[PDB]
Amino acid sequence: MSKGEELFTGVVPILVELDGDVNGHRFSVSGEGEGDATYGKLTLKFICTTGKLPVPWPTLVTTLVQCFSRYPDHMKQHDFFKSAMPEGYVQERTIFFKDDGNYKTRAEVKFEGDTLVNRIELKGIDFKEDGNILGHKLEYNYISHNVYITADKQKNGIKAHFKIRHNIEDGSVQLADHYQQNTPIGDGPVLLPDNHYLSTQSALSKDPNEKRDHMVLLEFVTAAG
Repeated sequence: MSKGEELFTGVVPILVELDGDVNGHRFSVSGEGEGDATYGKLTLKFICTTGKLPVPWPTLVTTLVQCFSRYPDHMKQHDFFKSAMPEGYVQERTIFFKDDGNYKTRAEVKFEGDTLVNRIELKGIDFKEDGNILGHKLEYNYISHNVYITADKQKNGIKAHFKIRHNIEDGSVQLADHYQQNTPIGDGPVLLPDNHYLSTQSALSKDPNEKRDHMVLLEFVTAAG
């Protein structure tokens, strides 16, 4: 039966590495944590190793491992993410921040031995020097959002579309429109997602005992519709 279903049987260790440049501002993120696909649970802590992070943490959330998503039995046949393992998959995205700049990301997610690794490249351009993102106007929070997993037969993978609302201090809201492509790293078999989706629920926090610019992240993700 199933592809790499057995790999996410228990608690998996996660390693995250991001290298990005936004409007010329270089920076690097490293994160360690663990995931429990059984419960769609993820616990991570990210550290900005290049000093102080230039953008807002919240804006990195989506970029910073859907294979940890909990799939209810009746819909396991659409688990594209777990089926690409251990080989992995490449996840690409364009994230447009309404009336602002956008992010371009390239990532590869795969197992390095028993560690699930997310290696990522990020590039930010057209950011208004005095807007929400660059002029840190975003609140340190997150909205339980949904992701519209839509197959893309041709790329042998999938395509996804969704948007994210970021709460602006003023009580308003900054929009982030995601466009994501996903192609399998191996040449192997993968499951093709019927038009489904993911109910997600994040929770960012701080570690008082942490002197470095960082973000604590707790999150549950489940597949529905």
